[PDB]
Amino acid sequence: MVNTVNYFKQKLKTEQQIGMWVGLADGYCAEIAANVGYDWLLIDGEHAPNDVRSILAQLQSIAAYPSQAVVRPVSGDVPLIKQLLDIGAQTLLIPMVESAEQAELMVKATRYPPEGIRGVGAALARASRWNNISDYLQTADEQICLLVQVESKKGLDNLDEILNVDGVDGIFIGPADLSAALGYRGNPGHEFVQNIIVQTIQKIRAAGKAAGILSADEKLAKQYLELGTEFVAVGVDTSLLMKSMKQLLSKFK
Amino acid sequence: MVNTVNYFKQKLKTEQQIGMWVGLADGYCAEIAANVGYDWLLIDGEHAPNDVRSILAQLQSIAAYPSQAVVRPVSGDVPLIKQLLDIGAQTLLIPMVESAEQAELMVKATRYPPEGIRGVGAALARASRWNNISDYLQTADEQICLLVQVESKKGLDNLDEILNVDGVDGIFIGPADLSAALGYRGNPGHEFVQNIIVQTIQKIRAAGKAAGILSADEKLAKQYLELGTEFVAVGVDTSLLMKSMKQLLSKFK
Amino acid sequence: MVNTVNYFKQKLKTEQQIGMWVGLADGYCAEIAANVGYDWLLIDGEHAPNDVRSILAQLQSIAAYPSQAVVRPVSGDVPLIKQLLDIGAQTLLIPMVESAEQAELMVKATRYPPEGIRGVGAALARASRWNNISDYLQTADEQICLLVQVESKKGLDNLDEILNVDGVDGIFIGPADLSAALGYRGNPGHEFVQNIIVQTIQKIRAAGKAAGILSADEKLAKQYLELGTEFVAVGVDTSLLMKSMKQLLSKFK
Amino acid sequence: MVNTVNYFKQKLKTEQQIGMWVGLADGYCAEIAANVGYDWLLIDGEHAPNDVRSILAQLQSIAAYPSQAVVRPVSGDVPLIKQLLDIGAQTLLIPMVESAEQAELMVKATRYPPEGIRGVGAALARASRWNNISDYLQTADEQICLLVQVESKKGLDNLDEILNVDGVDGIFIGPADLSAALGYRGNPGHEFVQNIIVQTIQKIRAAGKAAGILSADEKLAKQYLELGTEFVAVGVDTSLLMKSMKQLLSKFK
Amino acid sequence: MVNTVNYFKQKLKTEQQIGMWVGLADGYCAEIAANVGYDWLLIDGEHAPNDVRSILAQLQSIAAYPSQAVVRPVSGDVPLIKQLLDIGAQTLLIPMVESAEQAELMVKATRYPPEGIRGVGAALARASRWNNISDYLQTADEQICLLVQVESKKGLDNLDEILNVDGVDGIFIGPADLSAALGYRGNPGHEFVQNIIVQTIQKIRAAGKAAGILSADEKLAKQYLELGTEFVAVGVDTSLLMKSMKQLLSKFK
Amino acid sequence: MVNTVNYFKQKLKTEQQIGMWVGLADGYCAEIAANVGYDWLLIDGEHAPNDVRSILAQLQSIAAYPSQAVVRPVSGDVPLIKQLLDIGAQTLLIPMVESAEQAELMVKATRYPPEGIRGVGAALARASRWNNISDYLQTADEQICLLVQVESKKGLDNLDEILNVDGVDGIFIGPADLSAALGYRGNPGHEFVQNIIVQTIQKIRAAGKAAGILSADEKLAKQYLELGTEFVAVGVDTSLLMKSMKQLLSKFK
Ligand SMILES: [Ca+2]
Ligand SMILES: [Ca+2]
Ligand SMILES: [Co+2]
Ligand SMILES: [Co+2]
Ligand SMILES: [Co+2]
Ligand SMILES: [Co+2]
Ligand SMILES: [Co+2]
Ligand SMILES: [Co+2]
Repeated sequence: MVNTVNYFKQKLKTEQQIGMWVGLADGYCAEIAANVGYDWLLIDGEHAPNDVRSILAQLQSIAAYPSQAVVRPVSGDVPLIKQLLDIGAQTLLIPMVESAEQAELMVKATRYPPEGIRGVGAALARASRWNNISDYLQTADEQICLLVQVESKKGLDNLDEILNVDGVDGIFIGPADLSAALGYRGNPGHEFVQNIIVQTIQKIRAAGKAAGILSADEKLAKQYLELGTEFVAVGVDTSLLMKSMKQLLSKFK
Repeated sequence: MVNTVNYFKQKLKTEQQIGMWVGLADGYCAEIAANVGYDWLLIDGEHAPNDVRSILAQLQSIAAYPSQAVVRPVSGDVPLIKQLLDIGAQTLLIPMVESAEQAELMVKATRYPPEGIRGVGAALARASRWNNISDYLQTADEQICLLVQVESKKGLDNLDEILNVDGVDGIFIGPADLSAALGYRGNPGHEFVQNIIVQTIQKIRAAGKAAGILSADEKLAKQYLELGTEFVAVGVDTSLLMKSMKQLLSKFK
Repeated sequence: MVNTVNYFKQKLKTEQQIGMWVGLADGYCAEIAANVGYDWLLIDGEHAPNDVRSILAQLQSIAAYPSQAVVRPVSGDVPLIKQLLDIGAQTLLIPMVESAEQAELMVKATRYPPEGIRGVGAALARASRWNNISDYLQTADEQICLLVQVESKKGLDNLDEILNVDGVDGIFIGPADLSAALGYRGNPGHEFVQNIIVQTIQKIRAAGKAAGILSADEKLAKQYLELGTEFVAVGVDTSLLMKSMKQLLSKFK
Repeated sequence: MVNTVNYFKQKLKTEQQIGMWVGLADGYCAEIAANVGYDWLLIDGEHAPNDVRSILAQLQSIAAYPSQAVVRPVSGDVPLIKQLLDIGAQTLLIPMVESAEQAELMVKATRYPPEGIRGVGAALARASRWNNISDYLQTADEQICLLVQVESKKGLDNLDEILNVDGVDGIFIGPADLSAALGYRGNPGHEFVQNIIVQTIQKIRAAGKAAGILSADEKLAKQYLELGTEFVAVGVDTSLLMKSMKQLLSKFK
Repeated sequence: MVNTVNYFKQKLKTEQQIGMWVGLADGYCAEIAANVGYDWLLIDGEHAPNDVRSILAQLQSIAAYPSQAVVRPVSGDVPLIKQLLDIGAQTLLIPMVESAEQAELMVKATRYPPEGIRGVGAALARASRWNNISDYLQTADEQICLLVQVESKKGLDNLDEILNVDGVDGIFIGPADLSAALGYRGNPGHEFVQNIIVQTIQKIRAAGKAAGILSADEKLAKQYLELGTEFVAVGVDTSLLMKSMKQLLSKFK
Repeated sequence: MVNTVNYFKQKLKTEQQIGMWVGLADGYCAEIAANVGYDWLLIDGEHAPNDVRSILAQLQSIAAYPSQAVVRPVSGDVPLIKQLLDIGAQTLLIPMVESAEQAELMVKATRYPPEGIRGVGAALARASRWNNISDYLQTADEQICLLVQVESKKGLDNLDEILNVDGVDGIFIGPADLSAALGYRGNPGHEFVQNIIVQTIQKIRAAGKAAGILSADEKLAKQYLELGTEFVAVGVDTSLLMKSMKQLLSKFK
């Protein structure tokens, strides 16, 4: 076998990718999302009740479909990153990155020694298909994509430094965490927040990195797409399930 | 503790109850559905990948919420009915009931001896709260509700006989199974099928039993409500998840 | 490896075995029970939320301990009996056996062809340890023990006939199901029920079969032991958990 | 989406398909098997500790790979067949089929009314991808493959009648169950058994049906392939795991 | 919906709350405990085999009952605290807190920015009921209760400083960990240990914080209640299961 | 009950122990491995998709068999070590140990206060059998075995210092991680790497500690055994499953 191509990583330089947040934490729910035709599915290890085993189940579900899997771990924990890479997550979104030093550690966490600190266990990994991908240890990093979240004042305070870290492919803006950090908790739509978000996207693209964001607001998501944002998540499965069931009940109260 | 009141059973004679089909087969997904405010939630053991243990998890999720749980077993299997009653399902929807003889057996499957054939195991059952409901064996049947599905030609051929079975509280019409049985598979909206459905509802109500149905077609569900149908399911969680995710993506293709 | 010796089966002719009912339906809870030192543990597939996979987990937990496992399936279903024997259950307790014909079918369900109708799949079975027990197909029935429950009027009406079925090792009396069948539901302690139970135990032992019963009443269990009853369960894990927690709270209300 | 093509069904008339038995009962173990390149993988619901939910997990694992999934239910149970078809199993292997009457019932169990008795629940089914395959109810049977097992004397006594049932695509010979049925339990390699197996394969192919078999004996599997047998399973995952680990330990004792 | 009121938090100033330790690590076992009527149930993530997903199941089980859930994470890990708050745990018990600096970090871990460092993900959280609690981000901290454990010499060495940390609602004394720290491992009943425990309880209450403790010794628990200790756990589900089963067997040996 | 004897620990000074790596992450797969007769089974928490609960299931499976269980956590995390010891893992293999300071912390993580920092929770632990091992808190450390991995340049740079840490029973060499650290990633068989491995084994044994290693290369494993290496793992379950299934298919292509 040849390594699974990371089409998400390739498309960061070629097109705008439309994303769905997957927080239903379940292989069956992930499969339903995988049938829709999103460019990418974010399997949320930070804000949905997921662990390594439930994330594997959702990777296996999604693998039969063209949608690309991106995994968010609960934090930039180097041993957890090792685990998520070995179950075969090729794209990682690290929350709350706040310095070039932390971003560089996340780069190393995704690369084998001697260049990085990724633990070597290819015989056991779905990532190498249990060594059925015969050159995995030589080729693996070619198909690994590292994304970091800037979603705090310290992140924005270190934005230019993070954007100069080789091996950070993309910076993703978290409007919920960022708006809270700016004293506008629950109000990311405020002009003060939006102006910082737009300027941040412009600086990310000016440094030649992919910019990303999540907004369930269609008008905001379209504006971010108009600015050239490379990876835009446009909704959340738990939110769409709850809203569609409420909207239906309201037709009958 | 006193037995859990079956408000679904009580409301069959007092109001029209709006239902959501739950086929996401998961305690977390059942909890999301429970937050919406449907009168009843159908935990589908027939057409979703559920077993006794997954149905228990969804009963436990839903129990904290006013929505009433109704469980559909895969078939009118007497030992499976015993299991679903012991985990505390108070309302059952039996598929593909086709004779008064079978409807009578389903009544007995829901009642303790000497009147019925429900197996006795109160010490172990969530239904008795492990005997914390101290008079459970004397009071249990008062809060059990039996619904049967008429959804085949043989069902319709035995409708008057099923409607004279004491202890059948409601007859639910299955438009997918019935339209297929009538040679209109995938086309329940056909006049031939709808005239049979309307007449069946009228006959159910004329015999003093509750009529029920599922339609994801808003206009059909409203017409069934105008005919006085007591329990109408208006949607399915898997369908609402898939449709809402497709509708969202099409705003961005 | 040699087949696991069924010490429960051997002890039916040599001693009185003290049993605990296991309905907490979980490998961790079965392990706690296994540490106590009961002669036997009944893994309840009829009245606890168990399936083949949860029964297997509890067999694996209990296997490290001297307590012998007995499995009760939800009904005398021949394919389920096949499944439970292949995961390695050596003793089965069949509920609600009501004729010699049914008891004979249960004997056959436990024996390989050409004598029986047990399906042959030793390569896949924990029962053969995946053929690591090299003569399993020749020796298996030697360590299989069949118990049937008499717990209905039809059972008592067929008692002498069931007691003449070769390969039924034991008849277990179900006081909850039997007292209900006799119109004394929730009142097995009634003299009318107890006289029938005592005569039934005497008839079982006079036919040279093992007699069994469950009573959480200490005085009743001791009387059954004084009558020579070979296998007596004296309590239920759910009941002991709930009672011990209620008794503790009442010291502080 | 268009229905998933059943390449196993198509290849019954075009090539000889090499099969692996999957009894490790686990989505992760199924995925390892799926990477090898077998024509087909038999997910064993009869002799491995599987239920509908574990079979779904293994279908989802295997779906990303060219290996075709075949599911064996525990018995020819019509409601269980309904469940396995709805989770999207396109090929079923029914154990212990013994008459044309039972084989015809298995055909109907796989077809929608009005021709068959398959329960209609497409909105909820992975089989229709939750109605994302828009014509599923019209096209489904085109990609459904029914295989039946002849593995008893009554089966052989009804072989010519089973082979005249339209909609039986293949007859699979079970050498373990059949050798036991013939009084050669654990000795399928005996000439008396092999001569019956060869004659049975010849009669299956002469009636224009696909013949199938499992043998972990390489010489027997090659002989069956030389006779023109269309689907040959050549090993079992539990057996290969145990034997490879024993063979390795013996190099070091 | 309005936020779930934290009655445990309210009752810290109004009454003495009787608690049960829940380490059976299972939704079914947590439900049995919830039926007893304890003021609070401690879901033990530190010393029972629990993870985020098993804690969620137990929160769902307990939610239908008046008993208030308190969750103990394995350590004061800020990302894990984030996960446990998002699945809807409103009261946390942090083990082995040893400084005001650590206690202050635990306060921040429980509060949204800009005041705290709790990660913002309300759309995905059971805590907000997937935003069905419409003002969750504004009101959440009102119903969050932080308890810290003092159970080491360094803890006692920093007791006055921890007791001056605003947002620590309660200090829980761990007699097993503390007695071990004092060189009296397995001997918390020693006078040297008890005098330190009594003085610690008096100092906690003098600083206007709630004092808590666990003792399975009835005499010790009653003395702690007489001292005015606000939250006293009086037993452990694993201990009561094992003891009740041992005590029963000993009546029959 | 007396504490479970750690025969692995005892045999470090009396014989050479042959090991199998268990990364199939499942109680059923661990049981198959346990039937083979390996001296020890490595339950891999670092490079297989295991968590505390899956590791418990595999401990419970293996417990009925003479094979000794050794657990590798994902990292030298003190709270995770506490969890794995409480579920009853008596031998731990800590990855990527790089200093005497870290090795000393791992020793303390395995010992109760006042000597160590292992959290005290015997009532809840399978390790004490829920206090059914009555003197557990006094005797536990006698049967705990700590192994550390040297598999980086910093490890080798601190080898003499790690080898002088009392309570480190064994140093295990990780050829995959070490060969990558040395710039020979995927090529541990290189002379440069092997000369370092041989010298490291000699130094470990000269300091009176047990040396260990994994090699799936039979000739390398036999050479390590000839050098006197005390604990040698000779294969991996995922690798043996994949290779045996590939080797079988290639006989038929
Ligand atoms: Ca299951
Ligand atoms: Ca888990
Ligand atoms: Co964020
Ligand atoms: Co229907
Ligand atoms: Co009974
Ligand atoms: Co067979
Ligand atoms: Co403590
Ligand atoms: Co390593």
